[PDB]
Amino acid sequence: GWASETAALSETATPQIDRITIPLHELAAMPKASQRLLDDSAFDIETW
Amino acid sequence: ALNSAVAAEGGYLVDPQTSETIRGVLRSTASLRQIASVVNVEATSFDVLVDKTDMGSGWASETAALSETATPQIDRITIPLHELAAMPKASQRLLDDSAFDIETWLANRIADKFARAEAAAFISGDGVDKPTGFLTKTKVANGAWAWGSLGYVATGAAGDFAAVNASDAVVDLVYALGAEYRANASFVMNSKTAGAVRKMKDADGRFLWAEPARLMGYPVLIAEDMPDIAANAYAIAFGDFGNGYTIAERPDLRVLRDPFSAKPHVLFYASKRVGGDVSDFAAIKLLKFAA
Amino acid sequence: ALNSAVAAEGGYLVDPQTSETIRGVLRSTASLRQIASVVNVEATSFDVLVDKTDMGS
Repeated sequence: GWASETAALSETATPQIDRITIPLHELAAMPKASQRLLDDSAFDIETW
Repeated sequence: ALNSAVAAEGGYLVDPQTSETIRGVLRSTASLRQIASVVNVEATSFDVLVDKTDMGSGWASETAALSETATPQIDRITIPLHELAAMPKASQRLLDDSAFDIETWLANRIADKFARAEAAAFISGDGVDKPTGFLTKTKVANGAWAWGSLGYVATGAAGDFAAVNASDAVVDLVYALGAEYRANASFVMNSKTAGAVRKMKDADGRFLWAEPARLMGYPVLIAEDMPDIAANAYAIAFGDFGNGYTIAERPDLRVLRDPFSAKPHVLFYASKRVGGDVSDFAAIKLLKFAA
Repeated sequence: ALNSAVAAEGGYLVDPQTSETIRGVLRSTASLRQIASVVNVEATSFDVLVDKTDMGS
């Protein structure tokens, strides 16, 4: 603030630091493919 | 564009020209420093060494077996060299926007106050944290004069000078001082004592005493810190302060500006340190008004 | 030597600056001279000779 010609000029204020956390979770998927329908199938399911 | 008197019709184009230097009341400077013994000393104290006595001469015979003669005993006097400090507070917004030189004026106005505050200590100051003036030196009647004391001559009447033979207490004070100290000696009075001296007039109304304002031919230092003519006061002193009084000082003024204590101000802290008391007690006589 | 706020203190010796040149409100300079015909005439008056009509054929 404007100090003015005469004043004590006390301590004003300081930005209060706040911390935001990005917990970094994981994204998972487990397609359960049978073994039969994996080698007797003409389509490559393991790459599909 | 018209007359410079009325404001709107061209009166705003004037700008009063201010002073060159910021003047001030010209206060007393007769400080006894210019007549006493000022010695630069960068220490905690000054220790003078005097010879309170003298030797003995023989006038030896042709066959006399010369004996040992006297030898002057020696006195040491310690000038404590106290300090004098003043701390004026000037705003920082002022110092910036103040076309004069406020710092140089503050140091020049302080050095005027110090040269004036130490003039009181050299005359009537006591011993605590300040030089002892020659008035606090156990004044003893003259004739019964010892070394550790200042002599004085009495006037007669208590309130003022003698009732009948006035102006004899002044002349015998002169000739009670020693022909070698009177060579360069001077009275010390205040403004209202030197006035009461000039008002002294003979039996016909004419002044009996005939810019430096000397008295009986000897100079007069018009102090402002000696006592005036009271019931039992020492209003007039006279002596060779060139040898009687010694001043010890550091010939500078240490100013420490402090922008930190008072934050929007600067708070100049200046302090020179000076001390001094009488070193030759035989060289200062006094005029007590008691009896 | 105190603050420059009250008069009988540092407040007397401040002396504001004064805007080295005196300015004024700005007025338009378009004067019809940059379209009209300006003729330097050192006389009591100027005449012009025109042809209010034309010839015949």
